[PDB]
Amino acid sequence: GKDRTEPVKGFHKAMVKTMSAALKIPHFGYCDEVDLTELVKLREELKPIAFARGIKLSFMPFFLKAASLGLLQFPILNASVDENCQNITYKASHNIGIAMDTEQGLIVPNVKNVQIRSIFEIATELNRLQKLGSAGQLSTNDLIGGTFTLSNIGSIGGTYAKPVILPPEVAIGALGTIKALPRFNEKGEVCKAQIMNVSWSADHRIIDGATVSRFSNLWKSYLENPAFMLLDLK
Amino acid sequence: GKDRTEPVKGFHKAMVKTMSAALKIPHFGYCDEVDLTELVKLREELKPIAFARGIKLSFMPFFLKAASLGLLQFPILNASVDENCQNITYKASHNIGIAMDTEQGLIVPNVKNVQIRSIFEIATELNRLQKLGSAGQLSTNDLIGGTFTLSNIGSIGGTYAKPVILPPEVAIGALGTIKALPRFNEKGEVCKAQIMNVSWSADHRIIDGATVSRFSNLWKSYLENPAFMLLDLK
Amino acid sequence: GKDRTEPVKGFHKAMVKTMSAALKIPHFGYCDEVDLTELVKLREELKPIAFARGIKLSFMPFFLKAASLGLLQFPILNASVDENCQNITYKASHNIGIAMDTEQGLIVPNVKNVQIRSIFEIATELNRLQKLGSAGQLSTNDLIGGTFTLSNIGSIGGTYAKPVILPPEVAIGALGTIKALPRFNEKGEVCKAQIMNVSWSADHRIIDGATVSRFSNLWKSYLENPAFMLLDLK
Amino acid sequence: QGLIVPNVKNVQIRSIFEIATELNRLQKLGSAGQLSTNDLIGGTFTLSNIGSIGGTYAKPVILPPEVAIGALGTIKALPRFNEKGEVCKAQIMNVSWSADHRIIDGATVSRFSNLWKSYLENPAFMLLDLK
Ligand SMILES: CC(C)(COP(=O)(O)OP(=O)(O)OC[C@H]1O[C@@H](n2cnc3c(N)ncnc32)[C@H](O)[C@@H]1OP(=O)(O)O)[C@@H](O)C(=O)NCCC(=O)NCCSO
Ligand SMILES: [Cl-]
Ligand SMILES: [Cl-]
Ligand SMILES: [Cl-]
Ligand SMILES: [Cl-]
Repeated sequence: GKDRTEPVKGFHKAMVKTMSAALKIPHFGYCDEVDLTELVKLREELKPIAFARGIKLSFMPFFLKAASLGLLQFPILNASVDENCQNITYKASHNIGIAMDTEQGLIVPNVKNVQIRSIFEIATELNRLQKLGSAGQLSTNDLIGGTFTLSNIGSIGGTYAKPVILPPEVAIGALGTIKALPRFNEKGEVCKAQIMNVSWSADHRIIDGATVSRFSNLWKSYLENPAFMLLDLK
Repeated sequence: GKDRTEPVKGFHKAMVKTMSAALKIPHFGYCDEVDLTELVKLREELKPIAFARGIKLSFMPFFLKAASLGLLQFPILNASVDENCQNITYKASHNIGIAMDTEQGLIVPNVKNVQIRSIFEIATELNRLQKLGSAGQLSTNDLIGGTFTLSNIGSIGGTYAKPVILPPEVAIGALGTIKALPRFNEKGEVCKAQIMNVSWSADHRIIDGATVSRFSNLWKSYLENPAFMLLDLK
Repeated sequence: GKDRTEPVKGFHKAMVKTMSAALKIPHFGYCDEVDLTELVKLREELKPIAFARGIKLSFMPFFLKAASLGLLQFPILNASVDENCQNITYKASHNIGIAMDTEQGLIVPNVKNVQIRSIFEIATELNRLQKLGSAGQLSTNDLIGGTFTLSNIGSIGGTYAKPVILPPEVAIGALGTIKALPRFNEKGEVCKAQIMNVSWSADHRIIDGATVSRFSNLWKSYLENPAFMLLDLK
Repeated sequence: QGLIVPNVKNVQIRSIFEIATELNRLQKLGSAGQLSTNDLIGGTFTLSNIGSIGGTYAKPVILPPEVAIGALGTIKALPRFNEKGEVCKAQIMNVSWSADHRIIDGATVSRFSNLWKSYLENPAFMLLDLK
């Protein structure tokens, strides 16, 4: 009915600072679609094992394990850059951020050392972070040390996106809604395919188009063909 | 023929100033597709009535009314921030800008108080703004006071886009070309769907992903299910 | 399993500088899908004439010639602006850059004077630039004078992208992976269509949405209907 | 107690949803015998939903000093032709208007009924002008 001016205060002040700092990063965008038909089936077969263990298993633990496997081949995506992009710190831990918005705005807790965790341990840790997130009881150690982020915008809606990189990280992916679409198979028959879009932003001062693209193709081959993941897990 | 250097002058200076000011806004992109099969059919039913009343009825009056209804639920999308983004002004009037290009460049008049205007009054005012716009006759009061912008790039071409936010607004949507695509219905049969893409940009210092995504899903439910709009209009 | 700090040095310094200068450009993005079914067929028929002449003929020569044709109608897209964007230099030569990542190296050699070259001459020069490109032997003259850029990300992967404009240029296009998708023909029958995505970025200080979109529609008509190119070539 | 005719105030500035809200409120009070004076007075036009129980057509009695009343019959599925000429399931409802013919002529009641019916047969017609 009438205009109203309000302070930006509290835990809101941090998104202002974080996003302002991201203006120093020249964002390159690269996007793709990934055929999740096989993963959808896989997850349905694994759901009762996870539920029998008291864990909810979404698609995120798969996306995270695949990003970790890709980041081992393209370690420059799990790196940080200094004040005027003069030196690159290759970071060994894959502490991968889960962007969540609470009844308080943006919170980005991370799963620590994804590289040494099984898909099941990741699911476990995701459930612990969601439980604390929704309670507003995430601790400092859950929030610091992030090295890469994924934003599952599709748990709510969307296709493509242009996510903003979280300084001092150099990359972020946004995942869209998994949707059944008509797609051709090998024999050229119109089939039901479970398609998801992915939108990557990368700091183009240090990350070139080919690196993000090859990383993305690798992440994508692991999800399209989850058996590729098996080959090198211990 | 040979290189020719040339002053940017007169009205062309304003887009330079406007777009350069937009560099201060950390843009977040969120996109989606909307199924407009039912709206396309509905617009065909209404076309003859609007025509009898001397109005061209396009899709815009629908997009605008659905945007207004969505903004009632997500009022922070119809708001401004100050230089530092220290304070937010929630703006009560939905003065929704219509980006148009003329030979002197970018011109964004707005429809005042969309929230108390019907789809037919919105179409009338759009028609008035287009005529004036093309004749170079927009008033100062047609141009000032905008609180939110839509850009129908799809009147010319395109699917997705990354629109630039117009300070001091915090969000803008770009609408792509409505195109027929093969999509599944609930029976799981390949049907002819009229699909349109939407691309929202939002000032990420104060707007998080969930807000823009929930707003978008609401706008989109009103357009996919126009019955939804009827429930709360008077 | 330890972090490692490493200087950015050598030809890695140049991408930092270029991409940081690009932060001063307010990027507008505009995207589309192009139906390349006829072109895929056309290239297949020319491929054997190309081989006989000792030339590999990809899609890029077609993309390059159609861009040069559109740039003739929309010369503002082949222009540069100054520091504070007070003067436009319309550049006569179409020196179209081909963004390449080597092992080096974001490197962007260009095809000089595309406006006076046949598709086969463009393919010849592309082959030369690819040969020297992969040997790290591209010369200074191959690298300078660029006026517009295309980035074939789809040689590796992708659908849409957000490419970064290369100062002092005002536009860049990124081309996604050509992929067969079910699409309707005029009869409303589900056909196999070779679809490619294009993502344009343009300096919205001097380039409006209508210009990039009409240019894109023109480029796209030339590729969807390659007969249109025949009419006006000499 | 027999006949009770509360009314919804100023329908012209109310949404379908606010009208539903007021109907529920009036139904609830009506059935507790708790309708207020204000609920009961000021009526300008009346509808009687006979079809909540049964019926097709009816002859409703106008309520002085109003000039018109409509009675709504039971909605039911009847075989009807589409525009192709195929036999379709159609949900058919009858409406019966009574109007004071000293001042309301037949063209007025018919034209009003045709407009009322257009809005219900084609609901998007309501979308056009609601705010
Ligand atoms: C915290 C979290 C990432 C966790 O996501 P998650 O691990 O998928 O868990 P969830 O939300 O409980 O998922 C529940 C259901 O949604 C489904 N789902 C999740 N992501 C999906 C996607 N991209 N597409 C389709 N379905 C999805 C899951 O399959 C699950 O389905 P069932 O209940 O049928 O098994 C998510 O809830 C969230 O907050 N994401 C929002 C991202 C965001 O807000 N980013 C904005 C950008 S800037 O502020
Ligand atoms: Cl940028
Ligand atoms: Cl940004
Ligand atoms: Cl910008
Ligand atoms: Cl598609």
